[PDB]
Amino acid sequence: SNPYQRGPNPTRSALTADGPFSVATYTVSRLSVSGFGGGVIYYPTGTSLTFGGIAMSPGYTADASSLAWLGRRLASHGFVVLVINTNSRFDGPDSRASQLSAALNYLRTSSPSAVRARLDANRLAVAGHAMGGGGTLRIAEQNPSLKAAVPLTPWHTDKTFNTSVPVLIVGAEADTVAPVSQHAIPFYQNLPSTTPKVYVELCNASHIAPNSNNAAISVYTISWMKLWVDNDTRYRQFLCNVNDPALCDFRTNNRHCQ
Ligand SMILES: [Ca+2]
Repeated sequence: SNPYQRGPNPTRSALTADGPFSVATYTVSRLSVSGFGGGVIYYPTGTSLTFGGIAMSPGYTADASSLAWLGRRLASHGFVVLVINTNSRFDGPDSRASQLSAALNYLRTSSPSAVRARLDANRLAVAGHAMGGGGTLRIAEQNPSLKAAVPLTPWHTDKTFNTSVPVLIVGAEADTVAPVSQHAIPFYQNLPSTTPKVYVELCNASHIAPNSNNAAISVYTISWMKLWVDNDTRYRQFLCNVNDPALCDFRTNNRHCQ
């Protein structure tokens, strides 16, 4: 009955590996686009179906390769994922938000036929690492049509975002670049009490946890994107009544479980 529902009923262990879809990549050259530095699109193959879109920003001095594992992971569970490069390696979080805005518009309007055919441009979300997570929160405030936002070990000088876009923030306990007490947790706490929000804190994790295969980041990011981009209530099970020994903190207003 849910026309956006993709793939078989999920199990926890299936969400810690690549999923039911084959994946192709498309390189968006820097010279071919304005408003962002290009990037890599991960999109499903072996399918005639359409999927939601995710634009994802790396952090300060990083490029799209720093989130390649998660682009491919997400695409393999049924998403079109554009991991950007930034115009400059030194772009701040609000510049990253602007480049996510350009990436979303690029996905909708000028992505190649191969990607457009797999994309439902009505269902878009954002995610990002560190300053890219900051950009994720800013664009969530500016664009109320986004289905979800997943800031990963996010960094921003702005601690206050006004959005109703559902937010799941991943903090890293041992993060020395974007300490959770100064970044992730203030972001979580200052989001509106009426916006569905989750904070998960990875035990023992560093700022670079998001840059390689991470079972917790995989489960929470797939689950949040499924729940909100696809309206796939089958993923509530991983986001609700959570007892996860990989986590050393969890905070929610439990507006996503019913
Ligand atoms: Ca603010």
